[PDB]
Amino acid sequence: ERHERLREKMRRRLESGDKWFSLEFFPPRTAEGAVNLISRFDRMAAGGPLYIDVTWHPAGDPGSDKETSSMMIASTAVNYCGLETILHMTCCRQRLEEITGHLHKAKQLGLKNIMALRGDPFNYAVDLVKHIRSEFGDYFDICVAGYPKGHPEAGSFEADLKHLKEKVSAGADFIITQLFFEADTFFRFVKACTDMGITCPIVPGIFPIQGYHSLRQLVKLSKLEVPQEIKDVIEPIKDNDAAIRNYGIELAVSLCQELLASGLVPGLHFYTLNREMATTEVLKRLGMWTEDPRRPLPWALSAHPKRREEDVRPIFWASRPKSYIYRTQEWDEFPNGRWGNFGELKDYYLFYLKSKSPKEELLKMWGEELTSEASVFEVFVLYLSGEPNRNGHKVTCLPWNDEPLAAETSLLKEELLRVNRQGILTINSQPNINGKPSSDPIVGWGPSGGYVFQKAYLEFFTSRETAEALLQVLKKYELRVNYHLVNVKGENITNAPELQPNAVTWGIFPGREIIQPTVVDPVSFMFWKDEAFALWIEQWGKLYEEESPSRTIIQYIHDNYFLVNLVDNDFPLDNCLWQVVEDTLELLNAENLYFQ
Amino acid sequence: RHERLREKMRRRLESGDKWFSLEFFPPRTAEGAVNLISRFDRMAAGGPLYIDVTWHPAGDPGSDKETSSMMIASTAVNYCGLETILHMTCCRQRLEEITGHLHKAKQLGLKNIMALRGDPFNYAVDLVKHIRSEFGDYFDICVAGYPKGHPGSFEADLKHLKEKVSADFIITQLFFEADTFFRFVKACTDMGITCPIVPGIFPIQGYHSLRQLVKLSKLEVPQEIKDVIEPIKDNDAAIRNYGIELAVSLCQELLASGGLHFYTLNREMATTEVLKRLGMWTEDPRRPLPWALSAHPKRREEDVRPIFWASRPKSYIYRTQEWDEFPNGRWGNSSSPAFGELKDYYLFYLKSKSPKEELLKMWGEELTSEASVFEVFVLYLSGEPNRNGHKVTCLPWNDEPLAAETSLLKEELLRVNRQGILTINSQPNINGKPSSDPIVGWGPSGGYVFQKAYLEFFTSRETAEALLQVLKKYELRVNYHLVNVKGENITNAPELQPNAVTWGIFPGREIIQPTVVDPVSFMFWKDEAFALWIEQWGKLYEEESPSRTIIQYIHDNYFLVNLVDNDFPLDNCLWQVVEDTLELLNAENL
Ligand SMILES: Cc1cc2nc3c(=O)[nH]c(=O)nc-3n(C[C@H](O)[C@H](O)[C@H](O)COP(=O)(O)OP(=O)(O)OC[C@H]3O[C@@H](n4cnc5c(N)ncnc54)[C@H](O)[C@@H]3O)c2cc1C
Ligand SMILES: Cc1cc2nc3c(=O)[nH]c(=O)nc-3n(C[C@H](O)[C@H](O)[C@H](O)COP(=O)(O)OP(=O)(O)OC[C@H]3O[C@@H](n4cnc5c(N)ncnc54)[C@H](O)[C@@H]3O)c2cc1C
Ligand SMILES: Nc1ncnc2c1ncn2[C@@H]1O[C@H](CSCC[C@H](N)C(=O)O)[C@@H](O)[C@H]1O
Ligand SMILES: Nc1ncnc2c1ncn2[C@@H]1O[C@H](CSCC[C@H](N)C(=O)O)[C@@H](O)[C@H]1O
Repeated sequence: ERHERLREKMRRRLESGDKWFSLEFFPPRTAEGAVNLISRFDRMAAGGPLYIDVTWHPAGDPGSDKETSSMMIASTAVNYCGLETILHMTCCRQRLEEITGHLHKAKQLGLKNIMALRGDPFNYAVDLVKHIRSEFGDYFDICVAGYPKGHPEAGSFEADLKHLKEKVSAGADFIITQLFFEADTFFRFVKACTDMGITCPIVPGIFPIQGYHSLRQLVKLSKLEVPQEIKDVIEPIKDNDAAIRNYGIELAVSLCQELLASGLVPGLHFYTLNREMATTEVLKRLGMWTEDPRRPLPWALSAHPKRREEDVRPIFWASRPKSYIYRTQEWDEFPNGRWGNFGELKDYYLFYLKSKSPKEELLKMWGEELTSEASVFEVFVLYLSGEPNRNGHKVTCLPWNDEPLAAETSLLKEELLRVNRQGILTINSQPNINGKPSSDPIVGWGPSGGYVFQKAYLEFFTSRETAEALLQVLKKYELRVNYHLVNVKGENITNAPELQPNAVTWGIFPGREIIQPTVVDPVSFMFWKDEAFALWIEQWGKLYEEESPSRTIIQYIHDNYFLVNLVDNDFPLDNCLWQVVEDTLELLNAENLYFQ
Repeated sequence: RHERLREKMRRRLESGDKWFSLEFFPPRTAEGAVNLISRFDRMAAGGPLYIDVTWHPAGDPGSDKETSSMMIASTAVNYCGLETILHMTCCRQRLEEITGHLHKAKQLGLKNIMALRGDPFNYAVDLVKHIRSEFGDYFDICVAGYPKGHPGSFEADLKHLKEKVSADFIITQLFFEADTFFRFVKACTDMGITCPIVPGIFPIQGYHSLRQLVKLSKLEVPQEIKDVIEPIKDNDAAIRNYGIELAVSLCQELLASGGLHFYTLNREMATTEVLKRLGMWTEDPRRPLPWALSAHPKRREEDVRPIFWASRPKSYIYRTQEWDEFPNGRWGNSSSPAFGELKDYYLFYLKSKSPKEELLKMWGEELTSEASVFEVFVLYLSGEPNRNGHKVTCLPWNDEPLAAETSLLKEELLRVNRQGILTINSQPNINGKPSSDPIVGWGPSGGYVFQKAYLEFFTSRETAEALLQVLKKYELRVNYHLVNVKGENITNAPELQPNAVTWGIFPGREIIQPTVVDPVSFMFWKDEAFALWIEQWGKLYEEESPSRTIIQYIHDNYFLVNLVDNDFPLDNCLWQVVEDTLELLNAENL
């Protein structure tokens, strides 16, 4: 589409006449708050914001690597959520060495939009604008604050304008305003700027009333008075937050509609206070929320500036995209179009092998004690089925899979239960698909109006005895199935032709060239299996004492099982991988007449 | 298999393989230069291994004249995709001169040079020397051999021949006696040269052929064979039939009991009949892509092209020859350079195969209205003769016969061409047939091939206007591009990016999408597409004539247009697009 500077996107929708919206957020003070905020990021991205924001305050150690910092929240938005992101930054109580350090760190992590702020008790925001330009040149897009009714500390309202003028002239690209109550206020302010010679975009900020706290909040945020009109309607319902928010919505809709109708406003900046409901309904009533949102690819896109060309990945990190980005982040270029057109996969320190969950919860799910390998088989079975284990606990994750199953796995639940129950322990799979509509709600992706294709895939740990039987069976399948077996020692075998990669998901779209975003690559597989095997020990086996029978079992599996991936090349035909497994079970059991 | 001639030599014959060979002489006349390129294209059908062009300083072989040895062989590689050996001789020529010739050989893409003494500071020997110093290895230089031998005595000459192995192989003279050079085989193993031997073969095709055998071979045909040609009448056709039969038998035990290098003499018939008779002539192979791979080394990675030059492959090579790198994978991510212009429509290797007298009979020695022109398009597609008994072999745009896939939509094409939709390119839609399909297959076996339906055609300004209306209700399904000779165009191609219209899915591999429809490339193509009206058809007629006027009027006013149906799993809707356009051009009102 368009992978261009924010201010390039903005003047495009300008000329185009398309109105847009943005969302402002604040870094939470606890991890659980941080975790939930990122979930909201993902839910509200579906609306199509031009951009989102993360505020900045020095009481919150905002430049640090703490998970709750403005810097790490912004960085998550860009690198994991794929969003165009604006990092706010204030220069009250800061020296040159501090600010320059923060700017370098944001550049490394992929940020590329700064809002230059003074902050409240380097003396004025303009010093930060002029400084970003001299020290980083034009690398960053920069925006700056404006005040429709004048800044409080300013003497003349007229003088505040002249100041604004100078910081915009120092090197800013657009203005975001403080909240207001009457469209007419924005309008005069705009004509004051227009008459001053300020020529950049001025985005109005909108603050939705979302309950009773909103009144005290917006006066703290802005130092404006709340009008008796709003006050008189709200004080009768002072204790009914639900009813208040429908009035906030009516007010916001009416205001924005009077702004949008202006034509002198290109977009809308919402102060969300990290809450979803009210802001989404205001935008939907306006017609600015995306009607039929599509996932762009089967995996989520990064917004890092270096990584704009990537549109194909190996399938092996599908449940661990954070590990993939980490192991590839030193690369100079990324594959575009075909994988096989090659920098090495980087190695890893342990914090990526650790689980999120505490030890006591994992033990309740995976088992305080194991009595044999079959104890392990049932944990995978229960991960797939959803039923409770014999102590009453659902299995919500595996060392390889910390989220729930995608929708596509419902196409093959019973087949998967069958093989896990016989000791083929799966960690990745996908059904075959023969050109379903690209808008399909279970497997669709990419532009509307085209056709999506998948070859059936299966990946799994199994004992040496089973693998050895699998290889004999694979001879009848030599031309149809591609196969790769490897153990923790690195003994491996594969019929990948000249060790080339195999496309397994792809899409044909009207008016465009082909997109093949997922492949099975034998070279990548040999780096992936180093993690896959290590996760047995780092998340499961260490839950037990070194001399325990439960550890002996997990360690045994790690030292002996094979990792296996299988692809059925004949996507127009029924998935043949289930019959491959049944043929293996027969071969293993060929001397027992009770299974024939 | 895309490797050098040394690797391309030892790898086949060890693993139960034997190969062809064909030697040609550079022609003397322009008309002969075009005849020879055509004969290059035909006999390339015979799945040969390597081809060969002779050399002699009297014919200024290093020059740029179309008759020069080095141009013929440069054309063989660049425009015909044959792997070729350029002969080179050292007879009396300065140290600098041979160097300049060697510079041009590899530079023009030539890889297999053959060093030979020239019959009037070096003699036979100093061939590999000159080259080797600036040659490299496994580039495959080859040296001459005369089995029954001729000037010296075999003590030094026969010593000098297997001594010059240092040179991947050698070529042997005509063997008049069956297995006469067979004594050369084991004796050549005794010579100690670790390279293989390549044997000759020379046919009889006329009376004045016989004498030609004495002049080039400097040997005497056996008395027995002369006892059968003297009775062979002045009917060179007679003498010929006995020639191929003399041949097929000789090497028959020879191919096994012992590659066959056959001295064509720039003639096809005999050397071919012996080929399929010897069991070494492939007449229907699988195609690796919908279009033919260039033999040049710099186009190693080329695997996607615009659909617009499908009938004019050699023009595409000509207009792309200045490019440093070639598009791989997708077209649009290769940031292509500009196409070079085609200003010379009379290049011997791009001209039409038909002389002007033939084109007049098939296209009309006079034209009376625009409909005169429609009918010629219709006859080309149908195969039926015109009113004067002549089938239409070709069009300005299409100098060969239809591909097999067009039979899937012959009747549909006849309907639109009759109505003034003058087509020059098409393909059917294909929803996943086996890659080994005989009509539309290509690529590795055991996969699936796909096509979006395509249509490209000239039509009048009035028809184009009405087509635009009809397309308003196909906007989501049909991609379109229209343009006239002046350059006014309209397309709904999104962001002007290209559209993939043929692709395949193969076991254990990544996707291959060799054909696109690209709105940028289409602006360069249209210049060539329109110029063919005047250069091929219009200039058949006197400049002031009513015929030329009609062609001139079409060139100056019609639009060229291409259409794609994106919904490959559904029946082709391009035929309904046209019916609706022709409906809208009629005055019902109820
Ligand atoms: C959209 C928006 C986002 C915000 N985000 C944050 C955030 O993330 N974190 C945070 O802590 N605060 C934030 N703020 C608060 C903002 O910092 C305060 O309003 C602050 O008091 C003023 O900062 P400023 O960048 O507007 O400063 P300035 O532009 O420097 O204005 C401050 C005052 O100085 C005066 N002045 C300007 N230039 C000169 C000059 N050359 N000489 C003399 N006087 C001058 C102006 O008239 C004005 O009265 C935000 C405000 C807005 C509107
Ligand atoms: C397949 C083939 C293709 C040909 N193509 C051409 C062509 O394109 N143009 C053309 O003009 N002719 C061509 N000829 C003919 C060739 O040029 C003549 O045979 C020429 O007179 C020398 O051939 P040669 O390459 O064997 O020479 P050389 O290899 O130089 O001569 C070897 C012969 O001469 C003797 N000899 C010569 N010098 C020495 C020496 N210093 N020490 C020892 N022995 C020596 C050897 O004993 C041996 O008999 C071709 C011949 C063949 C078989
Ligand atoms: N333990 C397990 N066994 C089998 N499949 C699993 C699994 N855990 C997760 N999966 C499945 O593995 C898939 C990873 S996404 C697979 C590739 C994707 N269809 C694409 O186009 O790239 C999801 O479908 C997920 O539900
Ligand atoms: N005058 C004409 N009108 C319509 N089609 C024509 C034509 N002359 C030639 N053709 C057809 O146009 C096609 C050019 S080859 C088409 C490309 C092919 N689909 C691919 O995958 O690359 C041939 O099929 C040929 O037979």
